Amino acid sequence: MPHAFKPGDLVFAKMKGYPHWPARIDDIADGAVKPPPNKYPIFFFGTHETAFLGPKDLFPYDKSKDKYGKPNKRKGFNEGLWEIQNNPHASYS
Repeated sequence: MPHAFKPGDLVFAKMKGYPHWPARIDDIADGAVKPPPNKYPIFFFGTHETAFLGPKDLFPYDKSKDKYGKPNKRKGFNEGLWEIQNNPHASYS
């Protein structure tokens, strides 16, 4: 039975204007900017961008990969697919 989202969780994350995108829930570093309430820090594989999203835009990676885990013309996407499959917990700084 599912829990709330926690840092380390792998997802596809949905932003307007973009396809469902390989991502993870990030930690917040000591001293770093906190997200707004009820939002999560989302790290997008491939582009290495961070956005703040709520659960309605977060789809568990395992359940959704068959649908969303296919190659895409969009910049960074295919790099993103490799990262989430091959080293999803790596430092990408």
